[PDB]
Amino acid sequence: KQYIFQLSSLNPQERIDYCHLIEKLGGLVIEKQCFDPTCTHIVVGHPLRNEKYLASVAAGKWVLHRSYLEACRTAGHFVQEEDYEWGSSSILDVLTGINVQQRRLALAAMRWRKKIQQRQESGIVEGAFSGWKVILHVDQSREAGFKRLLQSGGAKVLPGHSVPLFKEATHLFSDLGVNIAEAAAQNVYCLRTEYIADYLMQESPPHVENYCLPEAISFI
Repeated sequence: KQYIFQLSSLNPQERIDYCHLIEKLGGLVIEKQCFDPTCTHIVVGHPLRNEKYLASVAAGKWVLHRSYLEACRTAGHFVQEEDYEWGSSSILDVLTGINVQQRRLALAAMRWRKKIQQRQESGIVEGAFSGWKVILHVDQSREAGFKRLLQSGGAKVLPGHSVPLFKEATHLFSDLGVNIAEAAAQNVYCLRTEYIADYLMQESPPHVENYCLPEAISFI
């Protein structure tokens, strides 16, 4: 049990003060902007749909309201996290006015934290994409970001998209070359990239039929 924080959407003075506090209590703060899988807790000023937030959800981190740290300060130790989760009733029944997007991001973070924890309590490693073996066929501009998000949820991303890799893959995601029909014939889930984020965000998992790539539909 570890206390490794990253901070998001807070101002510099808040970050300085919170870093000081976290360190005094025996925690660590990872200062780099990019999501770091070694963190355990992220304190978020206001939930935004971005790579860092999505990766935190894929990894099942505590995604916390800053009132968590104020409670730690008072207590003089790291307190129980559940009542400070952005998606907890304790926060959401008090911030009844936040917009629908932030509510959605909050709930998704709490839901995956709980689900991943429940699975980890049963010896399943990693996060939302645990056991996925993924072939990625996307635009060079989007490639690194998709890889990082998948890896943050515990997916292995395979090198390239050659036919021999189909026998190793569970999933193939493509931007709307690569032989999709053959991958589908070899029972790979051949899906639009929107599936990845929708798997993280949706209360009930996206259904493969709706995300299936055109050449793979008959193989469902």
